Amino acid sequence: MNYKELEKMLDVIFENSEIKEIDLFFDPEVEISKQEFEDLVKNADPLQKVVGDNYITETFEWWEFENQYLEFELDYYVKDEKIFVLEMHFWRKIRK
Amino acid sequence: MNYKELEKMLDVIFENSEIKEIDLFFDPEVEISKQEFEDLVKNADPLQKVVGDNYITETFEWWEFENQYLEFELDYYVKDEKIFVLEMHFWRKIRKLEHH
Repeated sequence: MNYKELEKMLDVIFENSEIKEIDLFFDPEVEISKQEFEDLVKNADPLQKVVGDNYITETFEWWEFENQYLEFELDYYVKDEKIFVLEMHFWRKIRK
Repeated sequence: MNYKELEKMLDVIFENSEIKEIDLFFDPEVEISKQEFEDLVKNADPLQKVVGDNYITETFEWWEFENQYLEFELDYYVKDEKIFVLEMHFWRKIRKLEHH
């Protein structure tokens, strides 16, 4: 699965506000380049990064409208100059 | 959310075998016509349909290759001849040969 196919999924998640929550699990892990990862979280606000034993979990958010943000979390690890994505999660949340 | 957008998401799930599981929750519910629904499950094998008090849960599967299948389940309810989808789940499952 190339980053381009992932971008097609992201278009659907971002562009349809009725998607309250979506969870994606990959097996094998999806491989993307350093640039694609920075492109992936382009214009997002980095929230938390947790260096786990086996993988890193990072959270980001994009403002959508009003006080509603699209939150994004992924588990991944780094090897031989590539990012291996275990899973992705998006949820629309209202900030207090 | 238009049926084309839903169809766009399915094309990705179908064409990328690395997608082991996908869970989608809608709020508000996504409304599709009965024709769109049948088009959605065009070549799938119906596996189960459960009519509960508040919504229907229907499950389908498509054979992919060998003993590997793509399972699809959704919760929906019917009003004025239209289908309101609450949630969808997809998962790739291996149906193993069993019992000695």
